[PDB]
Amino acid sequence: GTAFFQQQQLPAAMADTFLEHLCLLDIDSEPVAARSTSIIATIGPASRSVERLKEMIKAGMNIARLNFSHGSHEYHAESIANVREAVESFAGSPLSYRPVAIALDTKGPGSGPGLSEQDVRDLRFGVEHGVDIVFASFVRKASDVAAVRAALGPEGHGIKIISKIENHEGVKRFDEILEVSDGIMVARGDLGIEIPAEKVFLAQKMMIGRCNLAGKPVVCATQMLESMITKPRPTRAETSDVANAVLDGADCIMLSGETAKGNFPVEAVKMQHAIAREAEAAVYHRQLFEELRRAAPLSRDPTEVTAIGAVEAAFKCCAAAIIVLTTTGRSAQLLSRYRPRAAVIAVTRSAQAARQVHLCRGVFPLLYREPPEAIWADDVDRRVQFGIESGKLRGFLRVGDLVIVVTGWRPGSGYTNIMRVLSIS
Amino acid sequence: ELGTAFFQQQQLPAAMADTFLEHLCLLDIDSEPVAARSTSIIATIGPASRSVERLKEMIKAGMNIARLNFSHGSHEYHAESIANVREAVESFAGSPLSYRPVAIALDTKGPGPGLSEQDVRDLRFGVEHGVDIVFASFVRKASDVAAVRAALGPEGHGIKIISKIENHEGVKRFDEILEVSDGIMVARGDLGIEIPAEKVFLAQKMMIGRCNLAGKPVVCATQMLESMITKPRPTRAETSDVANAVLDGADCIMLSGETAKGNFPVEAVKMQHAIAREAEAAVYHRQLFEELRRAAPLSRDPTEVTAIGAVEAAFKCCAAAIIVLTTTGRSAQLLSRYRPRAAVIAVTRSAQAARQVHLCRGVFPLLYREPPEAIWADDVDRRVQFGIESGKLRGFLRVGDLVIVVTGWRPGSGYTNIMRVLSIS
Amino acid sequence: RADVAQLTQELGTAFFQQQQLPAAMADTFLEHLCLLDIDSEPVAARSTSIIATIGPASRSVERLKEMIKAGMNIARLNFSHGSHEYHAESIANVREAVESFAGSPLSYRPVAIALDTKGPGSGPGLSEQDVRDLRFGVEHGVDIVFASFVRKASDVAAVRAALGPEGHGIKIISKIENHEGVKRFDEILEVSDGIMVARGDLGIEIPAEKVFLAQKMMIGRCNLAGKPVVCATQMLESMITKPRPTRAETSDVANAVLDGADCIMLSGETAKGNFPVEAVKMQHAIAREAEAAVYHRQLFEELRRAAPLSRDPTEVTAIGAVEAAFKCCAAAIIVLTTTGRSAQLLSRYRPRAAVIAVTRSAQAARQVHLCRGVFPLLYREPPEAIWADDVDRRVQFGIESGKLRGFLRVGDLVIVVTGWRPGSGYTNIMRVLSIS
Amino acid sequence: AFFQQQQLPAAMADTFLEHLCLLDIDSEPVAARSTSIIATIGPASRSVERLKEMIKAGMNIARLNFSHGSHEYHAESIANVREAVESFAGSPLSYRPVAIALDTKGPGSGGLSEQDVRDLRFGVEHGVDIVFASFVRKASDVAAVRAALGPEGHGIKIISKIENHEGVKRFDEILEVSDGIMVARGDLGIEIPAEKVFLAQKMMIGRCNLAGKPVVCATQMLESMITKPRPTRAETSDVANAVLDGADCIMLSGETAKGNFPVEAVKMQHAIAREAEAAVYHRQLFEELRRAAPLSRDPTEVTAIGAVEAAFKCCAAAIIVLTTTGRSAQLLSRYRPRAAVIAVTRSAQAARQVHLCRGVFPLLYREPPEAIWADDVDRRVQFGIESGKLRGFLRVGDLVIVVTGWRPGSGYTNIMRVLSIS
Ligand SMILES: O=P(O)(O)OC[C@H]1O[C@](O)(COP(=O)(O)O)[C@@H](O)[C@@H]1O
Ligand SMILES: O=P(O)(O)OC[C@H]1O[C@](O)(COP(=O)(O)O)[C@@H](O)[C@@H]1O
Ligand SMILES: O=P(O)(O)OC[C@H]1O[C@](O)(COP(=O)(O)O)[C@@H](O)[C@@H]1O
Ligand SMILES: O=P(O)(O)OC[C@H]1O[C@](O)(COP(=O)(O)O)[C@@H](O)[C@@H]1O
Ligand SMILES: O=S1(=O)Oc2cc(O)ccc2-c2cc(O)c(O)cc21
Ligand SMILES: O=S1(=O)Oc2cc(O)ccc2-c2cc(O)c(O)cc21
Ligand SMILES: O=S1(=O)Oc2cc(O)ccc2-c2cc(O)c(O)cc21
Ligand SMILES: O=S1(=O)Oc2cc(O)ccc2-c2cc(O)c(O)cc21
Ligand SMILES: O=C([O-])C(=O)[O-]
Ligand SMILES: O=C([O-])C(=O)[O-]
Ligand SMILES: O=C([O-])C(=O)[O-]
Ligand SMILES: O=C([O-])C(=O)[O-]
Ligand SMILES: [K+]
Ligand SMILES: [K+]
Ligand SMILES: [K+]
Ligand SMILES: [K+]
Ligand SMILES: [Mg+2]
Ligand SMILES: [Mg+2]
Ligand SMILES: [Mg+2]
Ligand SMILES: [Mg+2]
Repeated sequence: GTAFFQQQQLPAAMADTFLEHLCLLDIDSEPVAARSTSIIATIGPASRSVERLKEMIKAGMNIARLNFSHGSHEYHAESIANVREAVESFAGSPLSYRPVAIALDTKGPGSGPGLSEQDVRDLRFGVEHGVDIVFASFVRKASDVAAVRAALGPEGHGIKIISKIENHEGVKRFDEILEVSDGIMVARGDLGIEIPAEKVFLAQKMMIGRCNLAGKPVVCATQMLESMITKPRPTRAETSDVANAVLDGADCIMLSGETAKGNFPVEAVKMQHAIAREAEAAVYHRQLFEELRRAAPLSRDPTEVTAIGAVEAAFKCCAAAIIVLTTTGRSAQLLSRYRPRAAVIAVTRSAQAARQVHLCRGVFPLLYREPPEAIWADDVDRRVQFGIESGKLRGFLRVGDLVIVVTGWRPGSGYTNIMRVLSIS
Repeated sequence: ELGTAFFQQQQLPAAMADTFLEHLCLLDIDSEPVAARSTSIIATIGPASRSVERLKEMIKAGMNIARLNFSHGSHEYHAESIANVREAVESFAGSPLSYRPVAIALDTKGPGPGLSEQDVRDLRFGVEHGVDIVFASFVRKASDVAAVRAALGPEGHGIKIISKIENHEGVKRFDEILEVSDGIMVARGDLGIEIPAEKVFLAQKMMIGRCNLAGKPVVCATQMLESMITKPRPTRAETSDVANAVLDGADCIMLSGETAKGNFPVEAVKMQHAIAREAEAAVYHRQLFEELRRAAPLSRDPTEVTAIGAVEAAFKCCAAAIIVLTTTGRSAQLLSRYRPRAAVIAVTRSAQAARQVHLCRGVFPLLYREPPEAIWADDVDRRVQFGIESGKLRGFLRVGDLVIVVTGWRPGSGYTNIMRVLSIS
Repeated sequence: RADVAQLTQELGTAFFQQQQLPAAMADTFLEHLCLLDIDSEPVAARSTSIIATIGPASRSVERLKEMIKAGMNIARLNFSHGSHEYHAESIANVREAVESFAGSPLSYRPVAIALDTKGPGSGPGLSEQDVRDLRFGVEHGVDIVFASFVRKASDVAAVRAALGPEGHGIKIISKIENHEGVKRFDEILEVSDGIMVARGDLGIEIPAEKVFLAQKMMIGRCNLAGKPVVCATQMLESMITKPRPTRAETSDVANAVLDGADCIMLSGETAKGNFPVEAVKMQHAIAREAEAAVYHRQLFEELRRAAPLSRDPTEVTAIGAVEAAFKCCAAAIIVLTTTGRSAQLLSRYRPRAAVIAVTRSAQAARQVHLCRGVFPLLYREPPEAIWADDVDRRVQFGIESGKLRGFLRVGDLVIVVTGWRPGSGYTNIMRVLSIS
Repeated sequence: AFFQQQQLPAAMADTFLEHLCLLDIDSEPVAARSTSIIATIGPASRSVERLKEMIKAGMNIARLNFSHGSHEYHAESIANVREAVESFAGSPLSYRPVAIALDTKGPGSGGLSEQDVRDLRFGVEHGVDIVFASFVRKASDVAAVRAALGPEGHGIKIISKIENHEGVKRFDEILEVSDGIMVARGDLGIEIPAEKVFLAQKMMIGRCNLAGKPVVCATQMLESMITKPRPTRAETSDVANAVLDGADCIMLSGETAKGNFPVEAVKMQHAIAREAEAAVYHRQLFEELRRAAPLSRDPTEVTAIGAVEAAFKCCAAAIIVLTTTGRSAQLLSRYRPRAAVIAVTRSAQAARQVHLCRGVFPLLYREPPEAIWADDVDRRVQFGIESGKLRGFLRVGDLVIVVTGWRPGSGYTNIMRVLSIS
């Protein structure tokens, strides 16, 4: 229909140049796709209530950040319990349940040269309380990441390490840091004090570009909607900053004081949701996909080969979604790195992987709770149907839509190798 | 994993160039072709190429399609040519390494305002003798194709009609002719008399471009190696002409007097084979694939969606082949339209489809004759392994190679919707 | 490397490490982003003009002299507040501060004066107060009018009529502030000299989360049309009370420049804030960094592909001059202009080289601040008897001012743009000159 | 009507594939034929009357093959070429210069042979414009040819013929010291597998286009025309594809030296080249040549790119350039403008030699001098305009780009002007 091609900035998407793409952006072209950039909300006195946490989950919070610069271990254990209680209050409806990750943001090294003694204790607390992600403060070199990994011990091997780049040395040694990290946070607060404030946008754009090239998550952080700590509506510069972080290629956007201590935590999450959805439709996928493909090296990994084939197929048919089965999140991450317009619906039995895949743009995790079927092919089919039923309930899919289904040839992680074109019935 | 030697062969340095100009600058006479020759060779049968022993040498030299020119000879003469071609082809059924299907094409005498009485009788002879293709002479409009289609009686609807464009009217009404034809022949002999000789290259390049855009076979014909009718080696202009027809995008190249009446028919076939193999490696796939992708409309047909995903996947891993199961040849034709560097190995139970897919560049037909398995998934797996084992025997594949496999979700033509990445064991 | 190897040997590796030149040479936009370097210092003069709103914090002659030194190019008078007497005094103070630097013609910096109208309010068109304010503007010789709440082409015709026959030279910049203005943008731009993306009212008239789409669309269309576009409101808002801006504010300024804005604006930050000079300095610092980060390779290619073929010799000369400047990394393009039009046509192709515009018109010298990368030089000498000698003297004045200000050094290449006869509309010559 | 001619619908296409789809046999060429024709002189093309017909048919360069004939034979060929060329000098606005090229016998089983030293000396003494040096395998072979030409042969252009595997492999070092290259497909097709010659041709043409140096495609282009009045379909395709590849010149050997249809062979190359030049996809070609040409601080190079960009912006009918050595015209030619490059020169030798550069139309200036240098420059520009109008290149209302310098003498081109005709 003609109505379909007028929505989600599709006239601007078909433009032959980036300049013509800008000229065709339309304020009346409504977003249809689900919001793909994850929202990280910092927990604090304004967002610790179990009832308030339920509202923030409904507003779109995907990752709850625990800032270990404030409060004791007892305070953070209560924050974790409250987040889990609010998240699990929706588990009674499996088709709409939204996993929420818990990230531990370290206090940092301070005047020390590396991992502080308080950080070693906090990291151990994180492993004992089952946190999903660590946002490691003031990462300056690859050995800082190795120290965090060692402090997590053998029980914390599955925790994702997102290195925070906060100073000149971190920016200069970025490549070596990214190589050993799971992802990066552009920590603009400290970065804007360590380097001239007028240069922060260059460091942000460079780091986002390099993370997009590497296929690793990147988070944009600090003062994105700062005035909403006290005001019900943000400034024109703040809405612009959120939109531009998404357009730059950020996988996640963050709220700090806006959700930790402000008077509008739910509204700040709703505002980031609304802006991100508009900005995602305005992405010039024609150039972005071409450049990501051209820059990505040749691969003999079947998961990577299936992912690029699936993303190409999704663009060819305007697929509503790519449904992928994943144990660790890796198959969903490899689809996400090619920035499809189609939502990546990731079905997993791992509660931890379901929480962690929020780090990857456009990955919508679905936690499958049913025990395995005796026939493996039936178990695979039941999970694909669960993805379809959840997608229909949530508005991602309708009867008549085309979907790309990504699975593997045997049970266990690492064997994705099949892409299938399915019509929704 | 692959080695530096791998990346020096098949013009791979020129393939990785960022511009067409740099691609030309990187072409290397020492970079040897490795892929099997993908442009089919059509040889005209006549006194110099009619004997069974001569036809066996032409099949070994690379002849894929035998052309019967109905402008000369009786029905009895042509029936004997067909019998000799079939005897020569079937003499290799005892060795899978040497057996190759060979299509039989009937080239009509021509028109009068429309279909001549002789053409009606010759087309009826074609249906009765089971020819695979008709090269329809002097097609000037869509109704000329409809007349040929109607003359293929109740038994010949599966015969491919390749319209020969031989005059100004055929060039001017090209779009309406291509729409109703299975493919086109650029009949340069008559075209060069009907329009100024210096304009034939424009008509050739335009028709090849439009056929490539439509995904329909196009044949370049007449005087390609003309001097080889009396000389053992061709001129510099003749080798250039063959290479440029392949670079232009021709699916097939043809020999007329060179094989029908000349003194060196086998050498003419060998020369076209040698040039086509060099020219195919020199194709600038980076721009070709991007432009075919951009110009092809969005599609909701699962065969078309699977085909572009499979070709994208094959480029990502430098796949040795794309193995496709096809009953009519259509799934192989849709892969061929995206011009993959990987060979398209088409496994079919239809002897007719196996001969006809020689019209599509890079399609290597394998005729499967095993009785059908009771469990359909087992019959599919047996055909995929048949394509892998044939590929290993013929030199296309080795253990450790990656192949893309294209199949559908249920039996019957029209359901192709699956692409898998397999590692050869 | 082959395309820059000889010039790298000649100009040095240090030259090619500055002004984001490694990012400029990238083959893709993604690689361009990956190569942006916080250690790559800007060298070129700041090309995006700064509009500062005049008020109690920036009205004194001494304060205005510091703002001119900090980088203010256009002084905005907001007619929503203050009487005609108040605004006349602001104009006098701006002119006194500007003319305090006239003693040195080789370094004099012109400053434009813009009148921002109160608006229609609940009315359907031009209000009676706006008619009186526009007449005040003509009588006091303002250079630009920022017309509030422009909704259609007839609104700009009403502003033009209210300026009368004596205000024909004043530039009309239409402020787009509501849904109707965005929807009828093409008809408004066609009859306006330029556009202001008035984000304050726009963010109340349409959903706040859609303002960035309207901003990017309007900037893109103005860049395609070759007409000035201003980004306005809350760019450095927190600087009204704080000495340093937020991370979102610096990002907003940088992104407005990267989007393609010709001008950026300060409202409360300069009119009533505690750090007006620091706010101007911050916009100057961010704009210089962002201008160097522009991906000229794609921008120039797209401006050429989208611009229609032209038989206008000024337009043909402009693209040839910008192409020549990129080929040699020219320090500047020196252009002679009567109305500013030849400089505007060079500016539309977004050269990295500064466009040094030599003019005898004091008004054109102030108005060309609306065009990105145009550095006006007011030539005060009387005409030579031989016209060709007069042209040569003006080109030499541009070279001498360029050397004095640091734009040009001995050994640099400059592109010189002139015409074949006196009078506006005859630019048709491009020359490559080596600075001695 | 303007936008339907010279393959302009195909020129405006957004992709190369769409460009091919839009090529039209009814879209007539309008621009003058840009690719020069080299005709080999022999028994079929030696008489003054035959040479006059070949000049009218489009021959730009006369090739003397020193593999056959004595010095006396070649001196007579040169005299006949000059007599035929000068028979048209009475009309200066339409006079067409014709270059004379000496093609050496080669080294045989040997570097520079003793016969080649004598033949090269003969060339200098008889004022030849170009040397086609046979079997060039390395840079020292070019240096030997240059030394054999002596101090009097400094101005002669050396076009190195690449005829074997070593020449192809050491191409970069050969091109660096040569004025241009000839893809000598005859010997190349015997030295390397015949099926690989097209790769060597396309690579050498691409590298010469990148370097901004002339490249000639040679041998068997219209071979069947030695005995037949019309060429084969492969031969017309070969000529068209050499032009599309980027060849500056195309050549005729036996077709003009000994064949029965020498004039018809020249006419056929002219007709094909004109059609192929209009089919060039300038949108991609200019972008790639512009991107790949290095950044430069040479004012002639800077002015040249600015002038070609300006010509494309206004669909300029021509770029008129004043040149002493041909260099300013060569630097414009390297960007492959659609606009004809009309080169006004006083040097008769430079006028003959610029036929090596595609799209350069030499005009030999023989009008009385002006006392004021600026008036003399203006008069040469008006001469280019008047010759252009007479020859059909220009009409009243057209826009032209004019390229001049700031002072007399070679090396000072730095000005580009947009001029409206009449
Ligand atoms: O993304 P990951 O971690 O590699 O998981 C993908 C795996 O999921 C599957 O699709 C389903 O596997 P399970 O049945 O073990 O859940 C496998 O075939 C595939 O290897
Ligand atoms: O190319 P075609 O003619 O559409 O045939 C493709 C068909 O081949 C298959 O892969 C195998 O089907 P069959 O078992 O009937 O041969 C189907 O799943 C698919 O629809
Ligand atoms: O940019 P504008 O307004 O067209 O002015 C450009 C004009 O300036 C000149 O360079 C100099 O003209 P004047 O001598 O009148 O100042 C003209 O040749 C040219 O037409
Ligand atoms: O192309 P070349 O050999 O550099 O010649 C270009 C020269 O021709 C001119 O345009 C005219 O010079 P002359 O008057 O000496 O002929 C010079 O200004 C310029 O330097
Ligand atoms: O769509 S883009 O051409 O323009 C942008 C605009 C932005 O405002 C920000 C980012 C991009 C972008 C980022 C990429 O990595 C890329 O490969 C292409 C782009
Ligand atoms: O590889 S190409 O850019 O250059 C060619 C060169 C030829 O010599 C011939 C054809 C092509 C070509 C054809 C296409 O349809 C296309 O989409 C791209 C190309
Ligand atoms: O340099 S760009 O490709 O990427 C941008 C990135 C932005 O962040 C913003 C704008 C652009 C841009 C704007 C254009 O009009 C254009 O023609 C090209 C560009
Ligand atoms: O696609 S092109 O127009 O771009 C070029 C660009 C170069 O910079 C060089 C050559 C070409 C070219 C050459 C051909 O033979 C051809 O068939 C097509 C081309
Ligand atoms: O720690 C942080 O998030 C910062 O400095 O922005
Ligand atoms: O019939 C043919 O093949 C021709 O005319 O070229
Ligand atoms: O008036 C203004 O400038 C606004 O609303 O932004
Ligand atoms: O000498 C030549 O011209 C050849 O060998 O092609
Ligand atoms: K912290
Ligand atoms: K026939
Ligand atoms: K106002
Ligand atoms: K010779
Ligand atoms: Mg910090
Ligand atoms: Mg025929
Ligand atoms: Mg307003
Ligand atoms: Mg030879």
